Amino acid sequence: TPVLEKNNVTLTGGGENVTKELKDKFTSGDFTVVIKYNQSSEKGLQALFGISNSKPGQQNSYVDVFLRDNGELGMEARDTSSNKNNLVSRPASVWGKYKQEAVTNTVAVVADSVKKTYSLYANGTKVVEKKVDNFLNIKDIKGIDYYMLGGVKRAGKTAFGFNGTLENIKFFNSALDEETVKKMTTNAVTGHLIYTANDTTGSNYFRIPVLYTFSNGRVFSSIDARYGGTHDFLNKINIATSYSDDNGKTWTKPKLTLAFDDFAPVPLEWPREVGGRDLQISGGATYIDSVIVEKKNKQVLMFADVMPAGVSFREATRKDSGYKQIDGNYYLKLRKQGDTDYNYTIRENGTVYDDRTNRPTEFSVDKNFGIKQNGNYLTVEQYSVSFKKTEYRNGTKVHMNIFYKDALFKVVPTNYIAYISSNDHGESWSAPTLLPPIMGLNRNAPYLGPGRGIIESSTGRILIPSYTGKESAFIYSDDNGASWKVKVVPLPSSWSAEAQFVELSPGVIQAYMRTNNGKIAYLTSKDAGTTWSAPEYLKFVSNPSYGTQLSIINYSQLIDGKKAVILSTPNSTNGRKHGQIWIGLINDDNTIDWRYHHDVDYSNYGYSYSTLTELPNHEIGLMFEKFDSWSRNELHMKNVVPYITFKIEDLKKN
Ligand SMILES: CCC(CC)O[C@@H]1C=C(C(=O)O)C[C@H](N)[C@H]1NC(C)=O
Repeated sequence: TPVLEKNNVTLTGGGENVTKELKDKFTSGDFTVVIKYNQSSEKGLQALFGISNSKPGQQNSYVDVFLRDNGELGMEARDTSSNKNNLVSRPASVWGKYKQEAVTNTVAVVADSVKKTYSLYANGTKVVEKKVDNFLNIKDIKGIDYYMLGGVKRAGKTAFGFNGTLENIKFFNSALDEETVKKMTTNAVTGHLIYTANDTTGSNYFRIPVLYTFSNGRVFSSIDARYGGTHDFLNKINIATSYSDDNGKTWTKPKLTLAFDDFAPVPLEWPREVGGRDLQISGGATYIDSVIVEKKNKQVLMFADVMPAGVSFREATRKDSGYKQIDGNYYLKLRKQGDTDYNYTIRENGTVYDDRTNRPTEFSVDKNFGIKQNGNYLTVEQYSVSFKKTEYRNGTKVHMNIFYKDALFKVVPTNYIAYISSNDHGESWSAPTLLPPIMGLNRNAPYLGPGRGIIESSTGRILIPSYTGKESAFIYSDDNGASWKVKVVPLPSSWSAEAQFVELSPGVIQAYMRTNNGKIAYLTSKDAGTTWSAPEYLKFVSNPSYGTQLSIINYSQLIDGKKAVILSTPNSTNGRKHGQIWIGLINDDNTIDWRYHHDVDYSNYGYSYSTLTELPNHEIGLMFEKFDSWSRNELHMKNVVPYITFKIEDLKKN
C-alpha cells in the first residue's frame, strides 16, 4: 500500500514540494519508490525525486534516484556530518526517445536496512542490487525536512531538476520484494526483447544480434548466447535462434542452434564490479559471430566462428589452418594426448587415420565432432562454474569432443569457421561442416563479419564477409554452396574489417566495413566480387578508431522513385553511441545519395552492434545492442538487446 501516490505531474526543472505529504510517513526508514515517467529533455543529471535536509550546510544529506543523458539509472544516499556517500547505478537502464516521442519508462528503487542493499529496477529488470557497508536509509540521514518530486533541495535551492512528466509515482515506507517490483516496472519497453536473461537458452547475456527475412515471409533472428558475461573471450558461447511468422509481432522462444556441452547452458551471475568483471570462463568451446544467408533454392545457411576450449582469439596460432593435404585432399589434423606432433587426420566417414603408418585406427569422429572408439562414444566430465570463481567437474558425462580441453584427440588450437544448412526455414538444421583451409594450409581461418551474406543476382555467387585483421576475406561459392573459395583483399591498415555487402546494380557490389581510422570504409566490385577497388570512406559517420560493426541491407521497394539501401551504425567519437539509420538512394551511375537519416535514441545513449532486416510488409526490423559493448564499464549487463521497427516514413525524420 502506497503512503503517497501522485499523477501526471509535468515539470521543467522547477520540481514540486510534497513535504507535507511525506514527512512522518517513514517509520522504519526503509523505502520503495516506483516512478513511471518520460523525459521531455534528456540533458544533464535529473532526479525523479529527492528526500533531503534542505538547510544551509546540509547539501550532502539526501536520498535520490537519477537519470543521466546516456540512459544510466542510479541512486544516491548521503549524510553530510558523517561524510557517508552511497552511489548505486547501472548504465543503459532506460530509453530516451522512440520515433519522435518521449519513451515511457518505469523505474524503481528499494532500500532494505536488514540486507543493507539498494536495488534499482528499470522496465521489468532488476538492473542492480548492491550491498553497502555505510548503508543509509531516510532515518539514518540527519535532519531530513524536505521531500520533493523532480529534484533535490540542497541549501534551499532545487538541484538535479527533472524535465518531463512523472506519469505515476508511488512511495512506500518499506522494502518491496524483488518480484513485486519487477512486475510493477513491466511496460511496453519490456516487450521489445526477443532474448531475455535466463530464458530457454539458459544464458544471462547476449551479444551480436542478426536478423534475416526468408522468402516464405518468416523473419529469423540469431544471436550470441554468452554465458560467462559478455566477454568475447574467454567465454562459453552458443548461437541461439528465434523467429517470427507475423512480421515480428511475436517471436518463438529461443532455441540453441550451435552449441557444445563441455559446459552446460546455465545462468551465471557475472560480477560487474571493477575487481570481478575481468574474470572469464577459462575453458569452454565456443561458437561466436553468426552470418545468415538464404540460397536461391530456399535452403538457408548459417556460418559461425568455432573456437576450441581455452583458445583465446589472441593465443590461437595464426600460421596453422588445422588441416593437412594428403593426395590432394584436405583433412583436419588431430593430436593425441602425450604426442607433440599432430600424427592423425580425420578422413572418409570420420575415420581417424594414423598418418605415420597411413592406416585407419579404431577411433572415429562423428558429424558433431564427438569422438568414438570402436563405434562407442568416449566421454568426459562436463564443467560447472560457481562463485571467488571456481571451475569444476560436475559428474555429468558428455561426449568427448575434439574441440574440448579434455579430449584424447585435439584440433590445432586455432579458430575455424563452420556452417549448417536448413531445408525448413530454420526449424531444423544439418550437422556443422567445418570450412576447408581456404586461406592456405599455413594460415588460420578468417573471422566472420556478423550479419548476413548475399547472393549476387547476375552470377548467383554466394558471398560471405570475413576478415583477418590485415585483409578482407570474401568467402564465396559459384556452385550453389557445394564448394568454397576466397578473395583476400589487403587493407590499408590493421582493420577489424567486419563487413556487409550491398548490390547496386547487376554485377556491381559494395562491401561496407569497420576500420581502425574512425571511418566506415566501402570497397566496390564491378565483377561480382572478383576484383575490388581501393577503399573510399563515408563522410558523414565519425567514430572512435577502434570502430564498431555495422549493418547495411538492400531494400526491395523504391524510395523517392529510386532503388535504396539502408544502413545502421553508431556515430560518435565519444563511444559506441548515437545510433543512426541512414537511407541511401542509388543513382544511375551507382553513386549513392545519402538522403535521409534517423537517430535511434538521444546522441549520448548506447548503440553498439546492430542488424537490419526488411519485413514482409516492407517495414524495417532492427535489433541492436543498446549499450556500449566496448566499454569496460558496460560489461555483463542483462536485457539490453531490443528489437524495434520502423516505417520508411519514420526513417525519413531527422
Ligand atoms: C576480439 C577479436 C575481434 C577483432 C579482430 O574483435 C571482435 C570485436 C567485437 C567488438 O568490438 O565488440 C566483437 C566481435 N565478436 C569480436 N570478434 C571475435 C572473434 O572475438
